[PDB]
Order: sequence, then structure tokens, then C-alpha cells
Amino acid sequence: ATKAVAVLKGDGPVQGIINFEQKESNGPVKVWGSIKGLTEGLRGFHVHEFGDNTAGCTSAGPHFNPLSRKHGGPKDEERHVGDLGNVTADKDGVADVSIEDSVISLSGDHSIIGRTLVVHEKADDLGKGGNEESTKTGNAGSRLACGVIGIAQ
Amino acid sequence: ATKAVAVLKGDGPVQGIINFEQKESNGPVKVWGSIKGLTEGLRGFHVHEFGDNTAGCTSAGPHFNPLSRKHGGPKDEERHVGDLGNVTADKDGVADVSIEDSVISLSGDHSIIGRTLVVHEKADDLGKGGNEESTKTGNAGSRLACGVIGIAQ
Ligand SMILES: [Cu+]
Ligand SMILES: [Cu+]
Ligand SMILES: [Zn+2]
Ligand SMILES: [Zn+2]
Repeated sequence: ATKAVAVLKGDGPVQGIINFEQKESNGPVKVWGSIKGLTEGLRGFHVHEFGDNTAGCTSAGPHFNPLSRKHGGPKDEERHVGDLGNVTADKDGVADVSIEDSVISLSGDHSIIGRTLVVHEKADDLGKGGNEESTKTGNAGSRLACGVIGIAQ
Repeated sequence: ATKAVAVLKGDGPVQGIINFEQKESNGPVKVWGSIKGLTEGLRGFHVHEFGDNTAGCTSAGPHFNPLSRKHGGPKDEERHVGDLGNVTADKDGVADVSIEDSVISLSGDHSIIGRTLVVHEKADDLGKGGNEESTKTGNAGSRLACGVIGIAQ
């Protein structure tokens, strides 16, 4: 697809909508929108493997990682396809998202269509944490809200 | 991939989980699950074009229909790719779904991944009505619940 969207919802107050736009086949993807109900500061932001909400955000599984690499930051070559780093919530709890990423795609093998976008309770340490979990989930913690990434008009 | 799922939710009490499975790339898609909170009787059941729930089920757009065909029943030669007919709710308001379809798919042009599954207010007349609306929506009316179809395996 050329456009996609994810409506983020969870068990708490965190909610928002994130838009995806890819004007060219396997070209860069623009990711923008807003998320509210967050705590001021950095919050993990990734595309998880499954667009399965049968058990809330937990059934989405791990970060989308078709190349079987370690967790990293979006600017790192060693990263999961779904690693979009962190979004920043303002003092009002609102995170206005404006990202551009060339690893994720809206078509092809790395397509995120039908998968899950998740916003986390804690900051993603981008794999630079002093522990084993850092290179797995960046220690982003609980999934505050999520939504299946669907095709948009 | 070979398995997908949709969690149906709406503004009312209608809720449900519908599973999709396609063993072979060009094999039939098995559709099964349950939907509760429905009024006893027939209720429209289709895959809509957009997996967008920004403004509720209304944002899903029309029936998934790539080449602009007319609406029909799942067994009709002329039908939209997303036309899965009706589900039947029992006296307790539960519709046990167990269908197999040859038109929808989990890959390619007919892929429903990233699109929206919807269950309607009224029965789908399978496009045999003496009016133009029948050839578009089967006159199924409003959308009671819907969910984006995501990759589950
Ligand atoms: Cu995540
Ligand atoms: Cu429909
Ligand atoms: Zn990761
Ligand atoms: Zn139709």
C-alpha cells in the first residue's frame, strides 16, 4: 500500500492515531500522528510482529524482526525492522510523532501492514543498556497502547 | 501469512474474534470464530477496503473490491472480494462462524491483511434486491462492530 494507519488503544488512557505514507515502492516511509495520555518524556515506539489483538497488546508478540538481528535504535544498522526508537511526550502528555524510516515498508517482505504498532511505558534504551534485555526490547517495558496497522485511503 | 485474525469491536455490545487460515498460497481461506451481542437473525458480514478505524467502523470505507464489481453473495459469480454473506445469530445473540471462501486470500491482489472485517446491523440481501443499493452493500445497513485483519502467524 501507499498509505496506512494505526489507531492506538490500550487498557489505560493512552490513545492516538499514527499515519504511514510511502509514495514509492520500498522507499522511505513517513510516520506521523499524535498520542495522548502519556507521561512526559521518551517512550518506546515499535512495530511488533503480529497484528493479533486477541489478548490485548501482548498477543502482538516481539518486535518485527525478519532479518533476525538484535534490538537497536532506528539509526543503527543492527536493529529489528520494527525498531522506531522513541517518541517524546510533552508536559501535557502528548507526543506529536514525525518520523521517517527506510527500513520498515508498506509492501514487500518488510511490510508492516497487518502488524502492530506499540507505544511503551518506558524509554527504549536503543540497545545501549547495561543488561541482556537491552538488545531484545530496549527495556521499553509495558505496552500502553497498540493498534493493527491497516491499509488507508 | 498463513494465518490472520480480527477482533471485532464497536460502539455497542457486539464483540467477537474471527480467525483466518490459508494452508496454501492459492488454497481456500477458512474463516471461523464467534460474535456476541447480536440480535437473533441474519447479519451482513464482509471485508471492507480500509483497515482504518479512526472514526469507528465508518472509516473502513466500502466493501473490499479491487476491480469495481457489483455486490453479491459469497457463492455468486459476481461479487466483491470482501463479500462473505451473512452470519446467523441465535436466540442468545451469538453467531458461530464457520466458513470457507475461495475469493478472499491472505496474500496478493485479494489479500485481506490490513483491511477491515465488519458485521452489520441488518441482513445482506446478497445483491438480489430490486434497487441499486443492493448491488453495492446488499442493504446490510450500519456497522455494529469491526476489526482490522492482522497477521497471526
Ligand atoms: Cu515495542
Ligand atoms: Cu460490510
Ligand atoms: Zn527491537
Ligand atoms: Zn459487497
